[PDB]
Amino acid sequence: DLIGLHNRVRLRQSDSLKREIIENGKFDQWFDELFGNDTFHLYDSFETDRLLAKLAYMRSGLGCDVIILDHISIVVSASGESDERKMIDNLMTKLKGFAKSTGVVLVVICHLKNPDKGKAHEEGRPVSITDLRGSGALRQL
Amino acid sequence: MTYNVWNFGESNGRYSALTARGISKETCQKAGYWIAKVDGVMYQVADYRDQNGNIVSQKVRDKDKNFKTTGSHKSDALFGKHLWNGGKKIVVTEGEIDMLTVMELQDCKYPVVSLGHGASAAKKTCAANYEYFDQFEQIILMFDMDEAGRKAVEEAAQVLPAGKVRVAVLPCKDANECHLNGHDREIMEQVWNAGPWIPDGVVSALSLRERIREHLSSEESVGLLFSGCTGINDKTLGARGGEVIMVTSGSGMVMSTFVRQQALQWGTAMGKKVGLAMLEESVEETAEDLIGLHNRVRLRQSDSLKREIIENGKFDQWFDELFGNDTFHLYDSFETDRLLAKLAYMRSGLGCDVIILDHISIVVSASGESDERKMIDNLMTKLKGFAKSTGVVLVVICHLKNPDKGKAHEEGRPVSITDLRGSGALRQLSDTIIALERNQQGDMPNLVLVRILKCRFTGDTGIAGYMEYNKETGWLEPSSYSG
Amino acid sequence: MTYNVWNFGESNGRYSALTARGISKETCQKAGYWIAKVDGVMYQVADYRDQNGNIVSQKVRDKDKNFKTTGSHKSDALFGKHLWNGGKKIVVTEGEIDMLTVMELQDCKYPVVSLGHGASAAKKTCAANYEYFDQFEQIILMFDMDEAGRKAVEEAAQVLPAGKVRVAVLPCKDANECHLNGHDREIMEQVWNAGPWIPDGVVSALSLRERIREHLSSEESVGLLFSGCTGINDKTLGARGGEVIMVTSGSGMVMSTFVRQQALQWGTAMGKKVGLAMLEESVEETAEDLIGLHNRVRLRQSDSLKREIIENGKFDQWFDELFGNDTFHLYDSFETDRLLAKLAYMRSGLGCDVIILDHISIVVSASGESDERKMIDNLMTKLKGFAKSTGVVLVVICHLKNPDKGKAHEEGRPVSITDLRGSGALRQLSDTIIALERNQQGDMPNLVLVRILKCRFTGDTGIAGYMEYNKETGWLEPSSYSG
Amino acid sequence: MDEAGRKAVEEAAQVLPAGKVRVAVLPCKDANECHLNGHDREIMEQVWNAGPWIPDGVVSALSLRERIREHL
Repeated sequence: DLIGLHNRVRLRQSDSLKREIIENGKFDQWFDELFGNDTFHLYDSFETDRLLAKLAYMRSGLGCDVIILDHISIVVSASGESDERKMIDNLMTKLKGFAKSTGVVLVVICHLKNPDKGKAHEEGRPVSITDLRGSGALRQL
Repeated sequence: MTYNVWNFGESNGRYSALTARGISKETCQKAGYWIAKVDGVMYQVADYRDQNGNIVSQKVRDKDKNFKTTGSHKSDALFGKHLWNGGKKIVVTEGEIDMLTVMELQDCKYPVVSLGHGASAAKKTCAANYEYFDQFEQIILMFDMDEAGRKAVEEAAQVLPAGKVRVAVLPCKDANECHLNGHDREIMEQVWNAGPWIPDGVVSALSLRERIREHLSSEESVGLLFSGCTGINDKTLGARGGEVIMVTSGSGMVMSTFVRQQALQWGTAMGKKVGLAMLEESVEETAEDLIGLHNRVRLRQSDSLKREIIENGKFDQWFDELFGNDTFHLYDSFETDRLLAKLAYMRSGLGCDVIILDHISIVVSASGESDERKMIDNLMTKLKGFAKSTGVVLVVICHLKNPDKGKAHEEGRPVSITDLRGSGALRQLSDTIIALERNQQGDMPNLVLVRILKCRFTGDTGIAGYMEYNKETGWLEPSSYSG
Repeated sequence: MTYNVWNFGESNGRYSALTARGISKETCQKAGYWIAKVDGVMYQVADYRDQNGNIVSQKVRDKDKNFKTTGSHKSDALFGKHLWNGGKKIVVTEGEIDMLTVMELQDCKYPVVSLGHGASAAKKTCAANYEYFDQFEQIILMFDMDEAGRKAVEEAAQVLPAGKVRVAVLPCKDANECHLNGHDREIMEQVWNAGPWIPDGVVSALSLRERIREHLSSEESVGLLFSGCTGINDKTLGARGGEVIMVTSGSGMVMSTFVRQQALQWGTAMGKKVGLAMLEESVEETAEDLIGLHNRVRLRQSDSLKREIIENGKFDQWFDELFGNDTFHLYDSFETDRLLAKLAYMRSGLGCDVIILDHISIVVSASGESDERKMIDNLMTKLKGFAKSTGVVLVVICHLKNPDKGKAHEEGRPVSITDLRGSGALRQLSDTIIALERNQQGDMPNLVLVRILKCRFTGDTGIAGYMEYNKETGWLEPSSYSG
Repeated sequence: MDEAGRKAVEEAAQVLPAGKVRVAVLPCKDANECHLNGHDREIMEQVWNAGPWIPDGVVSALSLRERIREHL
């Protein structure tokens, strides 16, 4: 998705182009082009504590200055515990800690609960901080 | 009250050399490893003090391998801790004796502390001490060289500060087993400049070239086209591997057909090996339903025809015809972990590229646990893992809770993701959600609608086409329909 | 320190042919099976080397059946391992001699190694070696042909890579027992291709041909047709043996009639022998209720008619008429286990093919135990077992918990599987769920609806038709009705 | 074919499998007392086609005629 985006082409979304650049050398070319400045690094998956630790070593070990964490909604692993309402907050803090404690820029993606009120999300309906998910931690931290 | 801290002298204390361990007398003396003897028997006492110098607790030993713990052994106990406040490097060993060891080999000039409850409480004891350990430039975990000892290292570093942790790697069980005639110099080569590792999941982009190339060829934009309603395809662009497609709907047997139908076409039209875990029905049953479906005849649902094809050879013929390309394989039943494992070997061993799991609603076996609400989620993730981790296409059928609101499911009532079962894991972890609605008491009681409820890869969602049940052949045929 | 590796020459070593085993001299020579003789007696020495070539350990034998193990025999030892690094297929045998054997036949063509501690340590030694073994396309396990030897295979494959393992099947205890005059060609036919396995529940379709055929003939589509509402039939295709039909509904005596009615027509129209456990009422009572129902007259419910037919001989006449075909049999009462047993002897002894169990809500006798919530389930299963285990059709009646939500049962209120009693067993274990609704204060107080709440065999569910109570004849008559 | 011997049958069939058990009924104490000059053919008529049961609560309908009449 990155490579494609960097090359203004919808790469995964196209059987033909994939084949094309694999063969015509452009892949290995584009790939070097974008990536060969040891500047992008990814956590690759399959806990909260466990994640936070990985993220930290990104910061501390490889020393990146932005960490993008796509999609907080996914807590994951330590199961015997109630409301994601509550837990979302607990993580939220460790994060803000991580952030301020180490000066890394932490972008955090987060998805919206769904109204119950008339017009949906694809109906444009604007969003407020009330409109907010969680139970206050993000709305704050 | 709690066990009194053992007074030196009160108990007949001597700072004697541990001849059994190659720890000098002068060494035991610095870390506070003294040898008492109370009421007759001679005990080995380890003096745990806080950073302030005061003895807060004792770990006492007798010959035969017993213990007795004095004072208040707080969750942050580190044996040796009081000796060092700062430094360029601090070794942290599993037990007291191993601390005494590194403290030798180095002529007690550098820092070593040992875990307070060592072994298992690696995580707690460590994070309890973040600040204390951050006082040093690098933290060298020299733990046991075994199963639980490598684990200890892992849980430890997780809670320990930043890019400071480095793992010790010795030739034997522990740093003392080495000293006890072997390789002192091996321990040394680690205290200085040893392994620094902890990224077991961080992965620099550069180092993915190959994995990426081979992906790009292997897995397909238009991965596997849904059959019986271009639309499903138009909107979702197919079932790409590593995805988790989730088919849901009302009473839908319509649903169990739709899935079956797909199984069919991927396992025959397309080359793909389908694996099926049809948890509801037998393995023979589902096999029949396939055969019948493939032959556009309602096979199990007909006494006469069954007899007919058994005798007229058509059975053995049809069977070969459909099956004899080792392309369908079924989990056959009578736990969660246990199922997941079987499904894995279908992926990994027989190497099918779709696994269809009919009907998540059935969790099953490990009974002492509350809400299916929660557990449905727990499974959900293992599955998504399985999926992404192995690139198998995992279709997962799932049945709908029932409204409480006016019009039922057979009354057609459309479905939303709110309308969703679980308590979020499917509503999340699933990549494409295909729902099928059917108002079985109406204008077209055989007409069935298809909503795409979600589709990460494209996010083009909504009504996506119609099909019609042929009561007669058994198929979900494609249908003309709109406004 | 550990037992020194035995030097060839130091011990008077020769590579000689094992004439006792039909292993050639040239053979022993490649795998490193040499014959020393130290301090007088002549020992057989197996030379275990790592992949790098160095001799890491020795397994030495003396004639009488002893051993002596030199060097460090690590948990991952494979005798012969150092010979092969890669290949299309590697035989793995239990012991050294059997390796030597495979190493002989064919004119010797494929890799063979033997288990390091073989026998019992099959699991450990193997998983120790995943990477080594994955170096080959298929791993042929040629272990002992006995109790613990098949087990070894099993524990082995479990830990061995993916879909590569195949099990060897020889005519004798081991591959050498074959060689030693018998069937070299038998060993051969296995090394090439010898079958695959050890998924204990994954089952490729191809491998079901036979099981399917025999199914198709054995089991039977339109099993026993519900009477009084084609619909019940249309949707469920009847009551197939070994199923568990579950009739439920509100206050329904309507329910207790419907079941009774079925009992009636199965045990008369159809040939089938019905067995009844009507736990609510007496055995005499239910019998009257049948008789009357069969003669379309409300027998018990009428002083006058009772007297009438006792005297005018019609009783003894009706009675014969209905009963005298030894087709109905009833459990007559005044535990769970205890009941189940009786029900079984109905099935097994008198061999009836339907057992109707009126009204599960009554558990009864073994009192010291909590929730009927839980226990309802326990019985549920024994039942479904009985059912499927013996192929008897088990109708089970069951009464409904009462809403708390607005409209009651006699206010018609429809029922869902959520609406269900129990705590999951029935909501599960039951194959078809027929529910009957009746709004006894309304437009048609005698009109009763039938939901198919579930039906494994077809999954076609929902509203399935209507009947009407004849307060007069006592029957649930079929009725005209829809939108 | 005695007090404790019929009892044995009872306790036996209770623990034995399903609808398989059938009781043997001989003219004398045991199957040998029969053989020892008597009725070999009596033992035979049992080995083939003996009497099948124990059911202490199962009750075929036919066998209720009387109880029913008197009920009515």
